Amino acid sequence: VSQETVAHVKDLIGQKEVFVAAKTYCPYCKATLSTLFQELNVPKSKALVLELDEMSNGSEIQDALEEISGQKTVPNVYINGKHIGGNSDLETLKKNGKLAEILKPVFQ
Repeated sequence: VSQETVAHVKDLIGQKEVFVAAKTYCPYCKATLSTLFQELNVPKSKALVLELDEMSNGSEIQDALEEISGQKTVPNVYINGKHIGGNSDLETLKKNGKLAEILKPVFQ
């Protein structure tokens, strides 16, 4: 993956306060999105969700994402331009109480 693609994906990542790279027919992508938007009431106007398998450039976005973080799996979550991880990481932070404070400024 090119440095220009890498830079573009970083730009995508930091546009909105919540970023999720997901795919359709992905059980834990669904779980992640439900946690964020249905359980925790994150305003969708403050989020960018990419469905990579719907995007003609979906495959290179994912490669760029792996380059940036080393994560190969979806969902891939960033909050405030900072890498959260996948559904397992999100769930850890949810149970920790850390997620609520992480999201605090999204409700700002």
